[PDB]
Amino acid sequence: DTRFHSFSFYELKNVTNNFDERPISVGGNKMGEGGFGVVYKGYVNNTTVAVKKLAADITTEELKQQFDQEIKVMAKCQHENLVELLGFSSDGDDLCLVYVYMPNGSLLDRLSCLDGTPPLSWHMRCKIAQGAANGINFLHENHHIHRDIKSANILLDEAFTAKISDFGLARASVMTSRIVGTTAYMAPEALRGEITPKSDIYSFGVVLLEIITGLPAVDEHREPQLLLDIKEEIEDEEKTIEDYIDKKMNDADSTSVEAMYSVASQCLHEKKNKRPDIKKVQQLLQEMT
Amino acid sequence: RFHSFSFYELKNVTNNFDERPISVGGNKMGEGGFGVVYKGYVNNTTVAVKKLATTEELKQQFDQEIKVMAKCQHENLVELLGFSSDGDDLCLVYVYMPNGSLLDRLSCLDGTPPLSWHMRCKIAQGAANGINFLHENHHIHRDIKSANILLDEAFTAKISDFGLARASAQTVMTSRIVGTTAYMAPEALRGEITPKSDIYSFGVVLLEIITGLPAVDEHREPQLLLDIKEEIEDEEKTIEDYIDKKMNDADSTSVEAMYSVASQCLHEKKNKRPDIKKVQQLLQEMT
Amino acid sequence: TRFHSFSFYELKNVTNNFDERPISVGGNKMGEGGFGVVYKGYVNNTTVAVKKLATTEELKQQFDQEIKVMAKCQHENLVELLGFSSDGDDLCLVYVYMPNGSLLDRLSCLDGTPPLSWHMRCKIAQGAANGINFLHENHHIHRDIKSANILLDEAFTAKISDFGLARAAQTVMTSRIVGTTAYMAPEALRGEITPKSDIYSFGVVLLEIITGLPAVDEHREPQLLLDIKEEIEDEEKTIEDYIDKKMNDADSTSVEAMYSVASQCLHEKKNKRPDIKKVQQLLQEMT
Amino acid sequence: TRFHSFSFYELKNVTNNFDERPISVGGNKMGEGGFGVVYKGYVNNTTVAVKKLAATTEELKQQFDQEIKVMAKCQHENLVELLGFSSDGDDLCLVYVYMPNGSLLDRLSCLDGTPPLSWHMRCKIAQGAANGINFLHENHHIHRDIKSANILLDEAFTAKISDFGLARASVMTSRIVGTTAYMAPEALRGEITPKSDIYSFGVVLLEIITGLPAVDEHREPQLLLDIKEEIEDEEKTIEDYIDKKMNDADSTSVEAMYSVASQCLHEKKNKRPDIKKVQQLLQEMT
Ligand SMILES: CC(C)(O)[C@H](F)CNC(=O)c1cnc(Nc2ccc3ncsc3c2)cc1NC1CC1
Ligand SMILES: CC(C)(O)[C@H](F)CNC(=O)c1cnc(Nc2ccc3ncsc3c2)cc1NC1CC1
Ligand SMILES: CC(C)(O)[C@H](F)CNC(=O)c1cnc(Nc2ccc3ncsc3c2)cc1NC1CC1
Ligand SMILES: CC(C)(O)[C@H](F)CNC(=O)c1cnc(Nc2ccc3ncsc3c2)cc1NC1CC1
Repeated sequence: DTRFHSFSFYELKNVTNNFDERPISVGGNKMGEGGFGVVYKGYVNNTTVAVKKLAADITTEELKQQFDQEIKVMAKCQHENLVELLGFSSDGDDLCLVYVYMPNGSLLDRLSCLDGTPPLSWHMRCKIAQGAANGINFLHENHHIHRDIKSANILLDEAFTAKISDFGLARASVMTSRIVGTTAYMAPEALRGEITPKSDIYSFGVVLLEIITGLPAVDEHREPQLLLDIKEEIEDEEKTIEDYIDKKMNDADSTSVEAMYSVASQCLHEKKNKRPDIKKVQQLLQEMT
Repeated sequence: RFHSFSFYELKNVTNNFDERPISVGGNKMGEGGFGVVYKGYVNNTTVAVKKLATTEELKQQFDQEIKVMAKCQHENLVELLGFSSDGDDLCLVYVYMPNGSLLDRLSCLDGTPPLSWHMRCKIAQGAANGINFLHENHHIHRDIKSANILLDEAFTAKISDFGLARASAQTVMTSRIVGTTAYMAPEALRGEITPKSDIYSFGVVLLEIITGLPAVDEHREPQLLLDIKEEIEDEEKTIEDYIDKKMNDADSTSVEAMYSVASQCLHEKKNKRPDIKKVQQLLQEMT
Repeated sequence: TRFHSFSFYELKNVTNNFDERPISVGGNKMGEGGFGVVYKGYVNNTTVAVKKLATTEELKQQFDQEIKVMAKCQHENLVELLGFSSDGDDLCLVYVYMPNGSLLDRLSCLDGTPPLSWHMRCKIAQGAANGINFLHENHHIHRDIKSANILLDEAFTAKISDFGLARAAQTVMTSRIVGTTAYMAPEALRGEITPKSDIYSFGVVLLEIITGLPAVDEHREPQLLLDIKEEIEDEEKTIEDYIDKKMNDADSTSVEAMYSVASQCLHEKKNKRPDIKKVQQLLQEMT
Repeated sequence: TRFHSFSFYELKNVTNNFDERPISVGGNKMGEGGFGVVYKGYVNNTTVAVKKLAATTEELKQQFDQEIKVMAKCQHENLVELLGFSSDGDDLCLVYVYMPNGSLLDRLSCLDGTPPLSWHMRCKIAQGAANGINFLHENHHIHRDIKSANILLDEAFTAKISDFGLARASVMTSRIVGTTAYMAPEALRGEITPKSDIYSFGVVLLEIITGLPAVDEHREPQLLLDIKEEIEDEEKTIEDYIDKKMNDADSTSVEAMYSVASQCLHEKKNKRPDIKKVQQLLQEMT
């Protein structure tokens, strides 16, 4: 149970060029953002870092609870397929969290080639899935449910080692009055209010589909708007997985693409008890390669 | 002017026209409605063989491609090396373009890295100079689109496909309406033939370059890239909202100067459109 | 007697009959020393490391010493013994599989692993220090501290390994001199047995961590990493000139605080060296 | 070909007044040679590399004019691109596109903690560097400074030949130039020939195979060229020198690459293969 560096908000304002909203590509500090905050590049003592400045559709005590949950899970869980918390800032109404800098950002941005990054090869997306399943396994082994498994939450280091991130919504492995997560990846029972490690498997199934097709889980200007719909089109023989494979690759083979699609379709069983456990998903991805 | 090849030579150099994609291990590199392009090797030289597939209409396009290629030679126009006319198998042999088409490079087909804003400007400028030479030599392309803008070893834009080219320099009509709907000018869709229609098709190409989106996508809202121009005109969206996210060097000043050229080109009214010398001047002023 | 008793034929099955091919080449061999070869194995869903040991009564004494020390000492920075196999002349030891192998191989990026960062190196060093402390607190002298013997788990937690040479601490002598020359204290090369020698070997490990260079390299000038300490002491070089270039997060303040600990550990005169609790305090003050 | 004419005061702004701190720390310095220091910069939203030339003054001016003249003629995907330059006063600057993966030298050594290149990537890099040198020899130019530090790598690890200040139109010289560790025997005594470039590329193939730089002061032997002699005299094999920092290397294509390198490193300049033959062999290897 690790202790983290306690930073003062002014130090984090200095290291992030006063939280420059300009993108890092242009010359600024902003690298990404979610509903709970904005991620900035920083330099703490020759160490390149990522500072997540938390900001408000949630309450102030709710955002504080997520900040305390992120810190509590980080203290417990340490793995190579889990991102590392370096420190934090809690002075005043400015909650900041400091992480190691991921040279390749998120799987979402790498699948979409954001900022002009080269398209991931099939072989690389295969290792990224294996890493993220090894990560999701350590969490489940240590009795934790992520509650927000998505490609934006899977980060890639210098070697492209998948490190799953965002533990503000994590639960100790029931129902809830505040339904949270990203609709495009959430399990049917999770959309109701159920909390179960089976929902994490479902969200990962949508992630395997994103990896295969290069398409994000939800696209407003796309037909169909949900990547899950494409699974129904394949099941009803209306389309095949070969028709959806990302054209931005040249090393994808049918045998391994259909083995990965098999894992994804098992993960996307609408009935929670029909889905495989994270150890079975991890076994299938290792057997695929 | 061009090497006369026999059909048997091209069947050997293209592995008997292997339909498998070059990425898999075959020869097929691309294809249109008039034929399929195959990779070939003619004595250590990599070449591209287009095997054409009305009968007399396809023969007229083969003769037009050769006739325009003999006349027009420019740095931004692709080079014809030879041809094969023996039998009912029409083949055309061109230099191998190491970077394929602008369409495939904007979509990163086969995993190629995304083009940067800087290269996208060089490509637009080159394609404008290429259209300019054609219009100067009294020719109307009639099929300007990103699939027809090829990229060499240095990413030099080289206009291709002159089977549909016409001799300019007023406005005439036709019974056989040809081209690609997603890029075609309103008057071209009606049957008019004018170099002004080429300017319109190039406006759609500048939009493809800015957004990374193909002119038509069945599974997209809106299905036509032209529709996005209307959304911007009616203040419903901006060009900044459509700029290709797969590039890190694009800036507002040059993206709005390129969008200005595209908006001028995309005039539904042909005589309001700029001439290719004015489009060429504007793209040069942008950089 | 607190570990799982395995039969030699179970371990033959779990290690693909002790496949000598490297794991990178599709086999089971992961590493090896002078006392045996380490193989990857699977005991159900748990990945394990089986060390197949290869004087006969001397090798048996090391097998019994490893098991006896492991039974007594249990710490987070000490590697865990799962089981063993003593049936016949085949002595096997089973441990938890360290996903990141040894500190030696990670500093050299063996098999293409990404270079360790200064932040990871700092935790590794503190962990190795915390591990040695538990051993010295429980009155044990490792006698073989080196980077090959510092293993790294799924989180890069340093786990000290190889206790076959461990002794039950005061200054005694031996007629059988054991250890690795490149790390051994002057008195330990002479036959002395003292926990002060372990501090010296750890000083060489701190130098390996700082520079990325192994303690001895035949094809290097100087062949001994210890020589580099003399060059720094005589102002002929600085520690900044030796810092591993395969890191981007190394800072002078911490690198000189770690070098200070290493310099204190590398005293030729054993009684001038700090105790493991003082080394542990200094590495805990560095960060 | 015309490049953008920058003023020295303009490039000073884009490079944070030529910050000597390394980019890893938070500064602008990315690398440096004997003829100048490379700085990261931003020209609009374009990330650039500004090479500020520094010491022979008329010799340094001749190299600046030679770099620009060759860049004007030669444009290829495996050749680095000149964006602009600054010649006002005694401060010659050259502006290029920013290479996200720096140089082949720094990637083979994992400078700044980059992951080791895999055998598959090392192969594509060798092929790219062969095609780039092929375009140069096709356009009648001799690089005269082929080395891994001068082979740059973009976002996709596309290799690009850089540094054309020493380039010649395809004789002897009174000013002998280049890097000793890669230079052909004839090049060390003034001869100027495109076969010397093939020799320097042979040393580059050896760097790619072993992960070792051509010259290391703190290494035995200090010259990578010596290791070729040890292999020729059966004293060592290429398997004994293959970079341990890769897990995807196989003996068959590693000995095929060593064959190309051994052919390039010939005693007799006329016995070495032409760049089209080297390019053919590197394509047959994969
Ligand atoms: C390719 C490119 C632009 O160089 C690279 F992507 C830049 N690096 C990053 O974008 C990028 C770098 N480091 C990150 N670190 C990090 C680690 C853990 C964590 N947990 C919660 S927030 C968070 C952030 C995230 C990044 N991107 C994420 C999208 C925000
Ligand atoms: C990136 C990659 C795969 O190496 C490269 F893209 C392969 N090259 C090509 O695809 C590709 C290569 N050469 C081409 N040459 C060419 C030149 C003129 C011409 N006029 C009419 S057809 C035609 C074809 C076209 C290519 N692609 C176009 C689709 C046909
Ligand atoms: C990076 C990569 C290839 O995943 C990693 F290197 C694999 N891990 C291992 O090789 C590796 C994995 N587990 C080990 N476990 C272990 C635990 C205790 C112990 N006590 C005496 S021997 C011994 C071995 C050692 C490893 N390597 C050591 C060299 C033998
Ligand atoms: C991996 C890391 C640190 O991100 C990357 F390496 C940073 N980029 C660069 O270092 C780096 C980036 N761009 C470069 N561009 C470039 C292009 C052509 C050219 N012709 C003469 S000098 C010169 C420089 C060189 C770089 N590095 C070379 C050592 C100077």
